Amino acid sequence: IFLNVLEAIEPGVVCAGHDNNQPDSFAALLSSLNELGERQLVHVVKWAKALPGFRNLHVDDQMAVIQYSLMGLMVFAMGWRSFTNVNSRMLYFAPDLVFNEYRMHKSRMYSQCVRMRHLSQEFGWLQITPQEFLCMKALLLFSIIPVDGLKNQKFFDELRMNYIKELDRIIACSRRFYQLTKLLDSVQPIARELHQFTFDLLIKSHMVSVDFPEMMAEIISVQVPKILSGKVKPIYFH
Ligand SMILES: C[C@](O)(CS(=O)(=O)c1ccc(F)cc1)C(=O)Nc1ccc(C#N)c(C(F)(F)F)c1
Repeated sequence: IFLNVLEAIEPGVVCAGHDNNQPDSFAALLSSLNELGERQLVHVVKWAKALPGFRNLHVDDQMAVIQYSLMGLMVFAMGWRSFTNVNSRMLYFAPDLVFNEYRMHKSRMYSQCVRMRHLSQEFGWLQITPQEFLCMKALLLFSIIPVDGLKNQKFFDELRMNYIKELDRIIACSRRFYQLTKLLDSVQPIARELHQFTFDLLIKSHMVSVDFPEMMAEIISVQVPKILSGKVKPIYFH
């Protein structure tokens, strides 16, 4: 049942709407990445609310959790797409927004892209199955919270424990659990760098001609600073 549900609600392909015949400039690439974030968020919200037990969370906690984990969720899914499509050769953000070495450099996110390709490669090196991927991604949604707790922290804690149990069931083993939890932890440092980069970019967006959609601009200025200031922190296993 659990896996049936995860497979049924998994989001489909999402395009960035990037004009590929235009020069690879910083402004053009990040305006497209920003738009893609706006588009993937829409799918992530519907995905999360359809997750087993998610609705048990307080309404305000639901939105908060989705916004705090959006970056990591997108990174993880992206690494899996790149692995399954181009075999981690390039970064497959969207069918119409694939990053090669030139784009990695022009986006001024080269170092982060390298780490993301490393993650993508892990899917191959660890021979991660579609089921493991699905369970792990669901767990990622429940991996970052306010140090002072959510409105209803007990429900969240209960749910997170349940999802950890499901990952354990899919594996069933100790070596595998060690490897998968290590992989999940590796997403956070990456998300953090993207969060920092995104924040700085928003602040100076008017000077570098980069456009940010409404919802992304709100999340970057309201939720992301909470993470960068230490009020909201990821839940590491190790
Ligand atoms: C630079 C940026 O455009 C910032 S953003 O999308 O507006 C954003 C704003 C706030 C967040 F919490 C998360 C993401 C970005 O990280 N976009 C983005 C778009 C698509 C994908 C994918 N797939 C990813 C990444 F997760 F893979 F890095 C990142």
